[PDB]
Formats: sequence, structure tokens, C-alpha cells
Amino acid sequence: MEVCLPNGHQVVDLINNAFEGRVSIYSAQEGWDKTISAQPDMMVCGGAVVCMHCLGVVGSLQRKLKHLPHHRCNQQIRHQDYVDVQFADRVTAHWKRGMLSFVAQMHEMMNDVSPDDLDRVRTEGGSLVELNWLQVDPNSMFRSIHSSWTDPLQVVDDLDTKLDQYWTALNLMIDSSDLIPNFMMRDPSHAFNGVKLGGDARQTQFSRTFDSRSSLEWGVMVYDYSELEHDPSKGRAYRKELVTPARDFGHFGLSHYSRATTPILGKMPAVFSGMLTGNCKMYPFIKGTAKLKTVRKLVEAVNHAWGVEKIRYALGPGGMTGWYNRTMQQAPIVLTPAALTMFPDTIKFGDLNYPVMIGDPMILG
Amino acid sequence: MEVCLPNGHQVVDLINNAFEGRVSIYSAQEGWDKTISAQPDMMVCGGAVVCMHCLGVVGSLQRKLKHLPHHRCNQQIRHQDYVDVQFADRVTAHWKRGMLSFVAQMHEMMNDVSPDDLDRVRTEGGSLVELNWLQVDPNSMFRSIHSSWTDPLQVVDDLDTKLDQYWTALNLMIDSSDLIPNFMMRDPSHAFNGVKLGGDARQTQFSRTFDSRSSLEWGVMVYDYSELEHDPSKGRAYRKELVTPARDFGHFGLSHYSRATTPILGKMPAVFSGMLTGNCKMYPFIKGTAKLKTVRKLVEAVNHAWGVEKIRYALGPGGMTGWYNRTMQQAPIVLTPAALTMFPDTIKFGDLNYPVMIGDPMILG
Ligand SMILES: [Zn+2]
Ligand SMILES: [Zn+2]
Repeated sequence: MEVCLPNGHQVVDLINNAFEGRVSIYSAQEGWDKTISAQPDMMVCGGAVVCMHCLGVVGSLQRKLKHLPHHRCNQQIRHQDYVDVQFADRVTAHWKRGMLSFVAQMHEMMNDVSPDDLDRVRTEGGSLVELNWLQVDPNSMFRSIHSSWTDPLQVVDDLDTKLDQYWTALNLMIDSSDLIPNFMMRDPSHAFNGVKLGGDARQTQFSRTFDSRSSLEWGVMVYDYSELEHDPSKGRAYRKELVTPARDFGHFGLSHYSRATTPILGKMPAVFSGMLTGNCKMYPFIKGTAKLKTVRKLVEAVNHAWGVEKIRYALGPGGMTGWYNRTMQQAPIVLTPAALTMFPDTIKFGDLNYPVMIGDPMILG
Repeated sequence: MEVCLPNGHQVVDLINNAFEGRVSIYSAQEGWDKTISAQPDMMVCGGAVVCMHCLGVVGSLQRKLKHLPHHRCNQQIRHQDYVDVQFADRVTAHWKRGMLSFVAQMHEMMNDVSPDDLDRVRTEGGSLVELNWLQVDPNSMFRSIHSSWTDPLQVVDDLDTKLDQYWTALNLMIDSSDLIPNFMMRDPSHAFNGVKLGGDARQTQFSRTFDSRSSLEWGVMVYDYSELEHDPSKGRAYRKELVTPARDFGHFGLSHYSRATTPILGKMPAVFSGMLTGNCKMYPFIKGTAKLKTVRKLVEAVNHAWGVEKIRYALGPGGMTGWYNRTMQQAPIVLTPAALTMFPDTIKFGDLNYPVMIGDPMILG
């Protein structure tokens, strides 16, 4: 059968899904389970199922395909023409799992704090929990020289539900005791340009995305609150008044503002939507325009493999090149989760008072 | 508990849901079942659940609230301040049920056509099915002087699935036999500005929306193809070559283009997404800017019931007035289903060759 190209809205859905690590990929070898890496034969783009060898729509999501339908496939789309999407998706999937293990580790330590110690830190201030950074997602592509993005994805059922449950529990504990985490940012753009970098972290090269061009293996980055801990003029009352998150972000249970983390994994801050939005969803702090670039080579391949009339029929005015240029302009809206535009605007403490280092995530009073 | 206003993205979600007739409404009298109309006590706005007496967020979708939670309620938001949203939602809900009954009736009649009658019409041309317009959703607010938008909503489970199934089935039948429906439009904008109205249809006044100032009880509007039907020089071959839908919309099974209907109910064309989008979803042809107006009174009420700083905290700089004005400019993107901007642009027959009348929906060859 002859097939048609997907429409622009379907490609936008593909891109947005890749940056949540939720693209549904089918490979002959693994079926629809992408736990084990394999070259994609089909990808779900919005409501369509698309053949990755011609970029033709071969079915719908509602039809539940279990094989690649026979069709007249031009076979012009090469793996290299869409691997940037596969890469962004798989790396985001690994990154979300790593971030979950980290948030869960912090939650567990906080949950194990004895009442006496909590009571003491609330009163006199002081360290409450510290996580050896070498214990954060150790065997991942972000921390081990022996791992790669093509490694298997850790099997985690209900990933987003878990991320929501743990982040919510962790922040409510922080909020109720006016505690201080060193792994949060009021505006993650400051991680890329703004914060002072200390020690080994001064060498950090931020790509501000998930692509194959540069190194995603790096240390765990957090704030160095060493000076705050020992400043005799900035004790517990000072910390409660200005430093605890609620002062800048609003009380967690009564705020729509997003809370971002420092670059814990992949040199990429995570952004969590606020509790009042109804869920604490987690997204990588990547610009919409950077996400759109993942299909730049695919647009070139489509332009070379498909006739101009067929491209217009599916993508509209100006074809796929036109769709791409229009989307680049609309990216701040159509390729950007609301959470990424909901950081606090009235700051009292902020992100520029202490440097960021490669080191242990911690919570103090 | 103290409550805060919903954020702007949540209000946009509320509006988009109202124009799909899918707002979840809670009332003390009926619980979360809006089959029977009651004054709303809460409405789901995105992931938040909002008290309609103060417009404060009292919970989340995930918490599965069973009743209005105890909270510090200003009690200053009045029913009149948000009834425009309730009205758009309930009327759209009645309208979708009516459109479903109409599409099912046409599908049913098409399936009852004898093989011989179909063969004859395909070969010689002629009327195939004609639905007495007085039989289209006769007891609804769109057809009876004794009905009102506040009447009960017909109980229809899996409404969208049925709309998809019946529209898909009907169009495959029309496409496979190169048939001609008189209830389709290539660009529904022409219903309001473009088509010639014939006979009593000249009395029609289109509000282009669903609001209380509108008079939505009206006749069923379709094209008057009588001249085409009775002109021997515009016979079967002529109709197959130019008039059957595929010539303008592309073959149904191989097209992303939306197909709209004439104003069958409520003087409001329906827009169905194309099969290649993956589903045939149905939406009323209403502009995003018109949808946004449903909260104009609510914004004014919030501006007087809530302090400026609390409004800024939830809605962002500019407050709710700023949000409203910005959303008005973003409406083509954020309050407009993709289907409403996917009509064909290369037309051979089009919408302006025959007048629109109040009369019987029909399919002929
Ligand atoms: Zn193919
Ligand atoms: Zn209230």
C-alpha cells in the first residue's frame, strides 16, 4: 500500500514525548518494549504509528499494531536521520530513572531521621542528612565510564507516579521543618550561566540538552553551603527567614511554582511542577528550540525522499521546512512544558549566594 | 485550610474542556455526575479541583475528592460569574450527543441500502438515503421550544469512541462508492460568511458560539443539492469527477484533512479530524477568542474578590487581566484544536456552488 507522511502536530508530539523519555518504539527484535536497545522500525507520533524507514504512517495508535505492516516503503530514511530523537528519548528515560533513585534516596534518609535529631536541627540548625554523591545512580551512563546510553533501561513501573510521590513527600518534610536543601534552584538557567562554580565543577561544559555531541558522564552538582553552615551571622533564624525554599518558592502545599534541582545527573537540572498544579511532574530543563533540533536531519531526509506535493499534503504550507520554521517560533509554547515557565519571580534569597560544586546532596537546618 | 487561585494553564484547560463538553463538575445534589443539572460547587481545571464559591484550589484530580473540602472560602464568586463556562460546557455536551445521533442515523440508513440500490445509484446516479430533518435530535434544546440547556444530558457512554466509529464507518462508505453527502463543508467558516442561504434559511443569524445570548433552537441546515440532483448535465460521471468528497479532501483513508459538517445543530458546524491523525474527534467550529470570552465575567469577579498580590502569586505578573489579554493573543494556538486548522487548501469543488437551506441531510450518487 502507498503511505503518507505524518502531520506537523504528530511530529511535535513525538518530540515532546522524547523529552519525557516516553516515545513508544517498536523494533523487530524487541517488539514495543524498549528496555533493551534496538534500531527503531516504528515510532508512535501522536495518534499515528510511523515506519522509520520511510517516515510513512502505517497505522493508528488505536489499532494496536504488533508488526510493521507491509507497505511500499521508499527505504530512504536512514538510522542516522532520526537517531537524534531516539537518543534524546533514551537518555531522558535513563535520566528520569536516575533522578527517581536520587529523590528516593533523599526521602529515605529523611524518613529515617530520629525525632530527637529533627527536633534539634529545627532548634539549633545543623546538618540533617548527607548523601555520598558517589552513591547517586552509580552504574548509569551519567556516572560510569563503563556505561552507555544504549545500555538497558532499568525496569521501573509507574515511574511518574513514583517521582510525584517521592518529590511531594520529600518537599513536605522540608517545608514543615523549614529545612534547607543544597540541591534546588529558583531558576535553573543560573546553572548554565550565573552561578559561581567551585573546584572541579569549574570545568563543566553544559550542552543544555541531551545529544551525542558532548559528554553526559559527569559529577553530581549541588550547592556548596559550607560557608553558610559556619557563618556566625547566618544562624538558624536567618536560615528560616530567607533560605528555606518556602521563602522564595512559596509554601510547597500552597504553591503553583516549579522547584528545579541543581545539575544532579547529565549536567541537566530537573524541573518539578508545583503541588498546586495537581501533580509534581519532572522535566529536563531544555529549551524548546533545542528539542526541535532533534529532527533537523529528519526534515532534510524527508525533503530528499518525498515529493513536494506529498510533503505539502501532510505538513501544510511550506512543507516540512515551513513546519520546522513555524515550530521554531512557536517552541516557547508548543515544545515547552508549562512547568518550565513557572519559576518564582519574587526572589529574596535566590541562586547566586553560594557556589555550585561537584559534591554531596544534603539537607540541613 | 487556606486556598489559592488556580494558575492560567488550568483555566485554559477548563475552557478547552468546556468546548468538548467534558468539564468534570461536582454538586452537592448530584455528586460528580452532571447528567442532571445542578449549580456547580466544584470544577476540575487541569489537575486542580476548584471551589466555585471562591475560585480557590481545594484539591487535585489525583486525590479523588468525594465532596467539597472544608476551607477558608471568601464566598464572593457568584453563579453568574462563571455560568458562561457551565453553559458552554453543557450545551457542547448536548450538541455532541445530538451530532452522534445524527451520524448514527445516516450510518444506519446507509447500512440498510440494498446491494441492488447501491449498484444502481453508483451506475446511474440518484438519491441513496434521505433523512427527514424533523427526525434529527427532535427533543433537544436545539429543536424543541420546550427544551432547555438545563435539561438532562442523554446518557451516552464512550461518546467519543462512538463518534469516531460512526463517522469513520460513514465516510468509508461514502469514499468507497464516490458518493455525495449534502452535509459536509470544506471550510466551515463559509457557513458564517460565504454560502448563499436559501429560502427560510435566510432567517438564520449565526452567533458563531454557544452562549446564553444565543438562540440555539433552529432548523437543520444542509446544502440544497436539488439543482445538482435534477440537472442531467451534472449527472453521475460529473459528480464522481468533481463533487464526491475525496476530490477536495483527499481519500478519507489516506488524508489528514478535517471534514466539517454544515450547521446540523445549534447553527454550529462540527469539525471531524482526519483519519490519518489517528482518530476522528469532533469539535464545534468556534474560535479560540470566542471561547476565552466565557471567563470574562469571572476575571472581573476575581479582580474584586481577591487581593492583587494573591492574584499575581497564582496567575503570574500582570495578574488574571494580564493572563486574559495574553491568552487572547495566544488563542489560535492554545484554545484551538489542531483539527480546526487542518482543512484542505487546494479546492476543486468547494463550498460555494449551491445554497444552504434548512432541509433533509442526504447522500446521493
Ligand atoms: Zn516504510
Ligand atoms: Zn470556596
